[PDB]
Amino acid sequence: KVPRGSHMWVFGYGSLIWKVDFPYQDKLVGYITNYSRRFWQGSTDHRGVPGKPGRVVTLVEDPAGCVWGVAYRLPVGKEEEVKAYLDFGQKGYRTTTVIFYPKDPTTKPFSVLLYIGTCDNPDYLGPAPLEDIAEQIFNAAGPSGRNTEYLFELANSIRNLVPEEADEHLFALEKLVKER
Repeated sequence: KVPRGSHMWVFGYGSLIWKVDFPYQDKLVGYITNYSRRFWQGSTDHRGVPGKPGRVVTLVEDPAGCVWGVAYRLPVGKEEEVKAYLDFGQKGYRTTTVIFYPKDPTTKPFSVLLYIGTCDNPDYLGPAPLEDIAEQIFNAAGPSGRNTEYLFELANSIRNLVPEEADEHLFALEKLVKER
């Protein structure tokens, strides 16, 4: 099309795939490499509560990893302001820039903003057997709804975008909770 004077894309890997409250003027299905998506982050403000946390996704460095999701272009001339809105909502998350590979075989890979949760983050739980993650999810609910709803919306979304092979961790957990 016609060149724009500015560009900023943010990569969505969690709830951003099905729910965005910020404005965007394009979105593309694709993946990033060198990270894996893990249910190793506590939720005490959305999908659980203090004393009974939920498990939501967090990205971990994984050289052989990939994360399928959605990149969202921030509105041209409004990228910095919209970034700020994201940056001051991040209970914190660090930012980096990674190559995003569009699912489409017509659009070239490009640099996207990536929000990464820290080990320094107080809600971080860390790894746990998948049986124990699914139990937690089944039982957890927060101010934004059941932890189960989160997992099923993420699983349904990624399934609508790519085969299930695209994320074994997610689909083990999903089909896992489904057992209840």
